[PDB]
Amino acid sequence: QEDVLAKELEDVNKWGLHVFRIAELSGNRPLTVIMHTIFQERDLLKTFKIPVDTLITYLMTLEDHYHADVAYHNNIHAADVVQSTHVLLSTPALEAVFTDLEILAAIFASAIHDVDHPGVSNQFLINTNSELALMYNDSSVLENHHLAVGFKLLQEENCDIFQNLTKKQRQSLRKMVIDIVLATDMSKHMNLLADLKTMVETKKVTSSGVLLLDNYSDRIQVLQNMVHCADLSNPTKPLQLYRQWTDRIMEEFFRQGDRERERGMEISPMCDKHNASVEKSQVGFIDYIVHPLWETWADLVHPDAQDILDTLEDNREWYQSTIPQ
Ligand SMILES: COc1ccc2ccc(=O)oc2c1CC=C(C)C
Ligand SMILES: [Zn+2]
Ligand SMILES: [Zn+2]
Repeated sequence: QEDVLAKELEDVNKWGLHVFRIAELSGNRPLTVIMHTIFQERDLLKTFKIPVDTLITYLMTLEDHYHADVAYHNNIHAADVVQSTHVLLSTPALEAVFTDLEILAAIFASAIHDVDHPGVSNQFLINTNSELALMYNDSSVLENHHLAVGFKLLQEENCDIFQNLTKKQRQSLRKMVIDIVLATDMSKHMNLLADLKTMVETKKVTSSGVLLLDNYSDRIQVLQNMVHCADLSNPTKPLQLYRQWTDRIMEEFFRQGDRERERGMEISPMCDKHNASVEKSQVGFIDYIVHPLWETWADLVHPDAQDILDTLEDNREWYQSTIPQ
């Protein structure tokens, strides 16, 4: 069924790719095939002299380290964030703003951003005194781990996709990737958003009508927010995709809750299956986190993101209308 897969992959540049269908068609290799497709589209193998076999080996290794038993934070979510970042990077307001190295950083960061996620929160890991919380001194535990695993896997057999980048490129790439993935810790959300707003308030556009970004701080800020948006893009996708995501995160939160209950721990917010309001929580999530983020983003790239914002709003109303009264 190589052809049905290939047809589905033609939508790689569109918001709302059917990533679950691609996961099925590809034999649960959504991250591998989507990354590969994206790297060919953007000509990254040629530009950075990445042997195609090294790329595929790395991708399969990377995908293998997402957990098949985790319902949300798995290779499908990783594939989704990659493809979403890929669309955001193609927004007219950002045309020719970012270098190829910057583009590679954003996409690689998206690919690795949740790798080896155990399906529980930083707080659970801190409360149980896990080795991970210990090694990372309780700070952005999962996120530091995602990075270290992602880079560490480059050392497996025929996995070094950066073998042909100069040392200066590698150092620049590594810095950008690190800055991006640490920004995906939800505890950094408010500060990211605050900085995004500031940038929007003093927004400058170029002669050619694209965003002006003068310095590393402004550049990396946008890339961080871009990937953060991709990470928080579920409520902005067609409703049939959104609802599957919602099912999956709830399943994952509810397993954590069960685990906290059987261990005698305080149950985390939204993790109690006996005490849950899925719909109301989605509305809350939209009102207080997702819509504030996407509206600010939409202002930065005005009017590129208007349809994404409209769908966000249609979807909020759907969940509002589905709250048990
Ligand atoms: C941190 O919170 C997240 C993270 C990722 C997703 C993804 C899809 C989604 O449907 O909601 C998400 C939420 C909010 C969930 C609830 C319980 C309000
Ligand atoms: Zn994460
Ligand atoms: Zn994520």
